[PDB]
Amino acid sequence: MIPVRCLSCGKPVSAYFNEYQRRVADGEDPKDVLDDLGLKRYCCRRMLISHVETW
Ligand SMILES: [Zn+2]
Repeated sequence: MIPVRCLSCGKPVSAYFNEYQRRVADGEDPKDVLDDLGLKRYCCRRMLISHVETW
């Protein structure tokens, strides 16, 4: 997960980032993944679901 910025808000998103990747890959609703990812506060998601530079 990117430092400084908000990509967790308390809970790690890296381990979950795999879910987003797998889902978004096949074509699954990422926002739904966000629910699974477990990223408190949308302040992170809003940046993730859009950017979330997984590369
Ligand atoms: Zn946050």
